Amino acid sequence: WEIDPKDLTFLKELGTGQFGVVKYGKWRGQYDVAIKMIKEGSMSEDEFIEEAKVMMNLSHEKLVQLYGVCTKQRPIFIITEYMANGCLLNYLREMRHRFQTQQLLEMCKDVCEAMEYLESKQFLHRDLAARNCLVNDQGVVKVSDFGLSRYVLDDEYTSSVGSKFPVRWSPPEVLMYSKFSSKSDIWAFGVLMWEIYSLGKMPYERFTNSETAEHIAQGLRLYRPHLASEKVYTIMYSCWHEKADERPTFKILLSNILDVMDEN
Ligand SMILES: Cc1c(NC(=O)c2ccc(C(C)(C)C)cc2)cccc1-c1cn(C)c(=O)c(Nc2ccc(C(=O)N3CCOCC3)cc2)n1
Repeated sequence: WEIDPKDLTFLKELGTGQFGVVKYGKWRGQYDVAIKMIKEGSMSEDEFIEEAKVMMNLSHEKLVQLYGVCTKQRPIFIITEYMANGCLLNYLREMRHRFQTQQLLEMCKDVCEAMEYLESKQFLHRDLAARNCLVNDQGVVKVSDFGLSRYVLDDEYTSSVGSKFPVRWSPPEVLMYSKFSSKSDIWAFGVLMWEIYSLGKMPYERFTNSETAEHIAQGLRLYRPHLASEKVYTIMYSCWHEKADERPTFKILLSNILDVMDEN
């Protein structure tokens, strides 16, 4: 969907991301949207435009929808669903003292539903983390910016030794071989559950990226957050098998989470 930029009203600055400026606005004076203004040089644009239909056709209640693009001008725009509560990582830290454990599990379920959908579509997120989940006005968590890491033009982000590469969310085979698969998203999802249950702490805080890489390659795993039951920790820990083929699918994780909910 090529959106007519005349149909967009910019209303508020939402900050800056790895493509530059993002704004809150309305489409046809009614629907809230977020608008990424793709900073020139920041994205592999012809690759993106060439491949974006698959990403727009991803449709699920727990994905932050890509509604369309504006490509007949520069900078190009990516128009998405608007999420009033911003990123999950901040939401966790801001409301840290208010969450009940049932709500944390619900958040895990939301993310797991989105990822099971993506898995079913053989579509990789590649940068799953609380910072890449957003929260709407009703506390529903949704997965954002799935697939976009592929188009990033920034050596600090694209190199596994870059300062921006999501090392703390990456399995050994990504760190060593750049081998992304369903099972590297699984690993990241485990780390995301850990961010949720730790109420937004940084994974491997006080370790550098390279120290993190070194020690996880040797078997170091994130400790159980105080708020995680042993059953919940078992679920997140299952995502961290050194060998990719020993990790669960998102279908299995979803069943695991639903079982805990029913037990609860
Ligand atoms: C996704 C995003 C980025 N980041 C990126 O664009 C980005 C680009 C590429 C990547 C890859 C690395 C994966 C390629 C990652 C991220 C940067 C800035 C804003 C948003 C964003 C988006 N949406 C769709 C919202 O609904 C929303 N909503 C907000 C709502 C509220 C607030 C806010 O200021 N709040 C929250 C409520 O309490 C008051 C303070 C902030 C944002 N904020």
